[PDB]
Amino acid sequence: SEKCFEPQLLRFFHKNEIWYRTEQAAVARCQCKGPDAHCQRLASQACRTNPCLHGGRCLEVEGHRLCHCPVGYTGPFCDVDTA
Repeated sequence: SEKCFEPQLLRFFHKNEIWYRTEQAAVARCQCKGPDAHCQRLASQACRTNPCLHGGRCLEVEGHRLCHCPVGYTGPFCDVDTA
């Protein structure tokens, strides 16, 4: 019943929970086994409009827009300062 830690989200997930993890290109969908996650890399597309701040790359999967943030920023839109 160990949980899985996702550093991109600073969040622990329970067994069977599912979340997205970004790379520069592209996105992966992860499910917690505990403590390890099993992830599947998905083909994503670029968002037409980019809501990501500070150089974030916007990746679209399930029509849903994710931001791959640069160092110094995090959050849904690279809007949370890490410093």
